[PDB]
Amino acid sequence: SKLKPFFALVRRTNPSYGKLAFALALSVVTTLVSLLIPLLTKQLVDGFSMSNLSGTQIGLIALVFFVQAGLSAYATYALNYNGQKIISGLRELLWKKLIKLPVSYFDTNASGETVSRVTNDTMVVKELITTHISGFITGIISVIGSLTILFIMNWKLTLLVLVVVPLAALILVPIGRKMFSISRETQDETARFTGLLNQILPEIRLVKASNAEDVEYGRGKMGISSLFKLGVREAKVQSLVGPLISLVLMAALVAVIGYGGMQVSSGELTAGALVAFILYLFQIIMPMGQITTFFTQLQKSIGATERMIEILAEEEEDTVTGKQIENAHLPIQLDRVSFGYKPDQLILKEVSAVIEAGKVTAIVGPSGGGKTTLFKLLERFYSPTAGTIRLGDEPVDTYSLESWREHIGYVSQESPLMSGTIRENICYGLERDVTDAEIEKAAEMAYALNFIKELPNQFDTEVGERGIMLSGGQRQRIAIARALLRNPSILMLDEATSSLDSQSEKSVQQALEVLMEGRTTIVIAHRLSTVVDADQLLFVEKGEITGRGTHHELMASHGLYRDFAEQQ
Amino acid sequence: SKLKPFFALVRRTNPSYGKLAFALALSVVTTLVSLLIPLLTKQLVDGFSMSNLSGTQIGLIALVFFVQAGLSAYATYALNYNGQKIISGLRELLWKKLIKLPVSYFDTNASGETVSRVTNDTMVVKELITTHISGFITGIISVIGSLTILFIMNWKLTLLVLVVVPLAALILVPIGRKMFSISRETQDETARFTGLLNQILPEIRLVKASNAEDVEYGRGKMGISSLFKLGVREAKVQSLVGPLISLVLMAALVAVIGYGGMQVSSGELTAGALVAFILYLFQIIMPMGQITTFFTQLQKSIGATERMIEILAEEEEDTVTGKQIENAHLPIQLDRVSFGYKPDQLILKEVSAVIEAGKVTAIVGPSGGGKTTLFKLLERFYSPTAGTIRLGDEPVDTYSLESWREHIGYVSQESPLMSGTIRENICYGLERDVTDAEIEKAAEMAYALNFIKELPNQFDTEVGERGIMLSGGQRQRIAIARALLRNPSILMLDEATSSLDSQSEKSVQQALEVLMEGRTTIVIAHRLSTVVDADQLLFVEKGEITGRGTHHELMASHGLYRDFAEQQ
Repeated sequence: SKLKPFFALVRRTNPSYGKLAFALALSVVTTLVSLLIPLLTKQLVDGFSMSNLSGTQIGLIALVFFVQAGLSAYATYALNYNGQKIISGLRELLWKKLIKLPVSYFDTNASGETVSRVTNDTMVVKELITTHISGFITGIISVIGSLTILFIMNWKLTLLVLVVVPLAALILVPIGRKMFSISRETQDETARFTGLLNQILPEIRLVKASNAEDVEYGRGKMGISSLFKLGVREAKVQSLVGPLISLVLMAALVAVIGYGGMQVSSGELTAGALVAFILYLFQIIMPMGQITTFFTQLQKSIGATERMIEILAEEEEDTVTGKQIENAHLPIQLDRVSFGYKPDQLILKEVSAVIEAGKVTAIVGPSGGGKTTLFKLLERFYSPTAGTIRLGDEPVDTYSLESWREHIGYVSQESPLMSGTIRENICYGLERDVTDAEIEKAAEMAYALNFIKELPNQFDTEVGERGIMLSGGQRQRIAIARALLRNPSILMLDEATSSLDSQSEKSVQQALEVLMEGRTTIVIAHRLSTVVDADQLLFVEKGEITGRGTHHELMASHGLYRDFAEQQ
Repeated sequence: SKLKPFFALVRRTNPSYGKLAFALALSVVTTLVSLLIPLLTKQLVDGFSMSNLSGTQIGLIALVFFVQAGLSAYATYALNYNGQKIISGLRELLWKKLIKLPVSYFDTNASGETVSRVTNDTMVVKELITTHISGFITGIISVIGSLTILFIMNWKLTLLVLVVVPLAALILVPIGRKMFSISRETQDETARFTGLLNQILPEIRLVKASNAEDVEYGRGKMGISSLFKLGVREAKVQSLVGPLISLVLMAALVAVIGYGGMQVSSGELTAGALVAFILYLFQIIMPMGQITTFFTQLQKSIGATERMIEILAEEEEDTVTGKQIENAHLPIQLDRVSFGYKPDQLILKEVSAVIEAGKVTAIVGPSGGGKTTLFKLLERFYSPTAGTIRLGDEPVDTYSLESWREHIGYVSQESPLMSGTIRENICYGLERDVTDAEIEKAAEMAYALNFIKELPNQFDTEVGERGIMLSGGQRQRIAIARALLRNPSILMLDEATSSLDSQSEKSVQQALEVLMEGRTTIVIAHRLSTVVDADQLLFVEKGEITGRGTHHELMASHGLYRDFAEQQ
């Protein structure tokens, strides 16, 4: 059952299984050559009883060490290479998924955690493919192959190892886990004290103004006393754990190596068979660590595969389906539309309005009262739960999101400065073979050109978390230049959520005034005073509405919530 | 030279050196008993040539293992205990230093880094005292004692080990450092990609609005391609490093164990001497790790001692020197006073003013222009560079800071909520044997009592980063209750630096109005509108002054910087 998704996740990378198979095979053949070195050494050590060295025996041991190293090296490369080509394929698939997910995905799921998916979870599967599967398979063959040769070569000394090794681990493992618990307990008390000092030192002015220097000292002195009473328990425990580990491990070693030595002097064994036995003990006790490592890792890695195949399961945003748009200079309408993240818990209910062509229609109201939902529905960031948004005759789901997002233009005042060249940020995603004669003219109209020419180069600069960093009206003008160069029919303007005051007003207000001409403009307001001269203003509260006029017309004709004209 | 401060830092803890000496001694005696186990094993293995076991030989090997473990355990305890008693003493000394440093210490030096001093640096010295010094000393005796017995027992097989062990390390160490460089290079490229995805995913709305989904994918695809071209270099390198480590380590093991085996069959050695030789190889190759560990650690630890003895070198705030105060209901004056952190770079120059008894005197001006320095001088948080602050006749440095800080009362509106009981926060540092009949009455006057009785208990609650958390006018009223219960003559009121708007105004303004009666009140303003009705108002700009009137009197009579009455 449980391993079914892991091979389905690997298969879709086109992994060329013949090359992985061979690499695994060579890993096995290498391990069977490790078992032969101590038998060649037995033949050397026993043969030297006639004490002239047969030079061909020590040459054959060296030749087998070099063949061992060649097959180990090719196998290690082959595993690594093929694993690196799988990880890159998974990366690729997660990336193109991520990049096309509905943007609502990102509301529910933390961006930085998503990135961890791509980066970390892929790594975890790499380790299994490259390292742990081979390590397991080879480890098993090494341990069983060592013990089956040992049992044929001397059974009594093997039975002693099969008693001593688990009887030692039966004593060491309970002791290891108890010792580790006291280490963790001491780290938690150290964090608790560190937190006591970290709260007293920023308060130090009040501590001194109060004459409280003696009482804070007494309370810190209590905190070093609990660290001391805990540290003397760690000292008591570790004084039994330390010498008990040394006693059990050498007593085991003295019993095994010493009983083998007693058989050689007794005549029950040869000096070469003791040399072979000592060489196989490394080939048992060392790859037992890679065996346990496999099980250790598989527990976390299997979760990682479910954690990724999750992602690849998600719905993509279908941008291409439906009609292409023409003549978007038509009245938008919302027709008794609703929205919510559940069928019951509506954020917006049965709302109706028209948004006229070549007109300005501002959106306003109390925070959380519904404004952001009405705007995200018109920006098609969300799809409505019932009713239709319309564009003249047709419901807007008639039209391709790729075509809708070519006719709208988005500008946020709390503007994100994405990393790149100052020109590329003015034609971002605008695949039209654009020339600097046009890019300059868009920067002119945006009142950016005179500032751009002030930067280190006449028309280049790198910006973002790298290069030049820009504030307020400098980033906002290159955004208005991007908007201007795209030629939108509908403009969708997002005021600052963090509620900053506007900067260098005369330039950015003039840049907007040239962007807005002839454009159907929808704007969402975080303070009411920024939109008061609009042709139409919409007031949204508790997922319902009352505003359907210009500001002074509504303030005269309706006035049921005059308070928001006082709070502003 | 370099170790001189380390023993001076340890000595002042009163470390009872006789007990450390003995513990070290027992560590040595234990190590000399480790060297005897393989000689008793040699005698057993050689004696079994007449193949009836002398039961007293295997009893004597067991008795020496139990004496070894007893002396190891007592020594390990003794080192740990004594080390735990040193660390607690250092902790104690750093703490009482820290707690009494001039508060200006905390402007220059980061609080959280200071805490690290206490916590981490002390730990580093503990490891040296408990673990590393003994480890070194014992390690040396173990390695030299093993090699001197080996050279007496069989010299030829010792010379082979003295050639093979360094010739192996001469090949493995350059290879280890090259491999580690490629591991670090791959971690830095992984961080660079993770940073590329982490900047594109929060921008995803702009990516989708722009139709930029294809270009962002292409740029992420470039980032997985550089990770692939780097990972296939790590694969090339590791395919040579992996099998070369296995080749050199077993070829060394086959040469040493195999040449020893050839001497036993040749007649140049006995089976028991080979068993002793194999048992000493663990006692050489294992404590070489603790030797290198010592040097590794000492490099960081010696720095740690200079890093602490630093601290203990600092000037303490002398709170006790000079006169005690009586009748502080006298005009404060500043007499041609100055301040700065350097003799040249004055923050305040030759300023003169009187602050009348039973009067209110507010401090105002542009940010960074000098206001905070004039206030911190009156709060005696700083000492003036020239001239004197005075209290009636005498310069204020006549009086004990412990007595001055009993006659002033400090209240900050951006109030720190220090951790503790809701009653103890109202009598913090007020050592007078106070009773709940008084604490209640102070909470009444502060308009806190009616809120306190609303909490989970009638007059208890734990507060801080634990228990109940309180906002604005709730924490401010227990601060005004503390101020009220102390009976200040001078009140020193600090408005919010983060420029928050005031909350539940009618209660806190009434609480202040009852605190302020008959009190000489000095207040520092972050907005001018909060202090306009004061008896006196002081305007501070560029480290000089012009305001010396009440608000409307100054605004009429002077007006040289009317702009701050417009900016407010």
